[PDB]
Amino acid sequence: AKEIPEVLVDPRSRRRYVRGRFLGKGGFAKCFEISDADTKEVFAGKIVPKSLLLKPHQREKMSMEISIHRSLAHQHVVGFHGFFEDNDFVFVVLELCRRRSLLELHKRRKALTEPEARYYLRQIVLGCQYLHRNRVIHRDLKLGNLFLNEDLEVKIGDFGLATKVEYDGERKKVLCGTPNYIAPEVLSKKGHSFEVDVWSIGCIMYTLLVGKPPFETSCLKETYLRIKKNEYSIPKHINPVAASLIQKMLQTDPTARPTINELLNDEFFTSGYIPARLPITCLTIPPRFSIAPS
Ligand SMILES: COc1cc(C(=O)NC2CCN(C)CC2)ccc1Nc1ncc2c(n1)N(C1CCCC1)CC(F)(F)C(=O)N2C
Ligand SMILES: [Zn+2]
Repeated sequence: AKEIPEVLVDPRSRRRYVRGRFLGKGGFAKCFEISDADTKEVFAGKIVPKSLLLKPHQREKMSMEISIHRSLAHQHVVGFHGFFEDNDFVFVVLELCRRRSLLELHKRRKALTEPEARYYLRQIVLGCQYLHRNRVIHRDLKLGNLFLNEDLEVKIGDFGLATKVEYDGERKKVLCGTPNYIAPEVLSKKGHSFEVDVWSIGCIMYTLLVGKPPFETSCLKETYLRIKKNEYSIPKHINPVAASLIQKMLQTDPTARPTINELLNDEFFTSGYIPARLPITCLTIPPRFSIAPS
């Protein structure tokens, strides 16, 4: 039958974890609230069964996710706190992001107010900067991969398609899997690089402001065509300041998009209100950002 242990023991560090509430199925994995029985400290447990890792291929991707994620630590990247295995499962101990992800927030709120976007996008961009500085391309940035903590801060996660750039000006040919906001130079298949993540962010931005993905069609393959044909509309009701930024990020030619270190310098940010923090109410009710209470 092959079920998951009630206590998850790491024989290496002698840390023991108590399998808490079930959070969901993040792909090949099942995810649980897990607490260290010593410090009582609470984490998210990514538990993936080895039965689904039978092929060395599926297996190397898991190892790469780990290898990459463990090397990273930044305010806007999901805290990676450890990993281990028994005979049947792989356990990964990650930062518990209690306010879920921008996906759930998007599904409750749809389109966001401009400062909220600015707020989030800034954080997305920063984490991503950290990644690119470390020669890491996420390659699968989407609302579901942008996790929110207690303070509504963005924590980039799931490095399942992440990759290290091993030398200057490398062009990665293969992408093993299918992202949401997948870049046109991936499908054009003459290589791809960092500018893929920028593209993704272009689509994230659009989505946050418009309330829907920029391409989203019935067919997946349908959606794939208009990506490489560059075919999307920006609604009238969207401010030009924002729309320009989006247009700059959603260019088919990768080398036209801004680098990650360029973005926060865009008019959209530099001449717009970026909140210092968000109210919790922002998960349900659009904030107006008043200047004084009553
Ligand atoms: C208490 O907090 C949560 C609550 C719920 C929550 O309320 N879930 C409800 C969903 C609907 N069911 C019916 C009830 C629980 C969901 C997620 C939480 N938190 C969380 N933190 C971190 C991660 C994460 N989640 N990821 C998500 C992806 C999808 C399934 C977990 C998986 C992950 F792999 F651990 C990961 O990498 N990260 C970065
Ligand atoms: Zn593959």
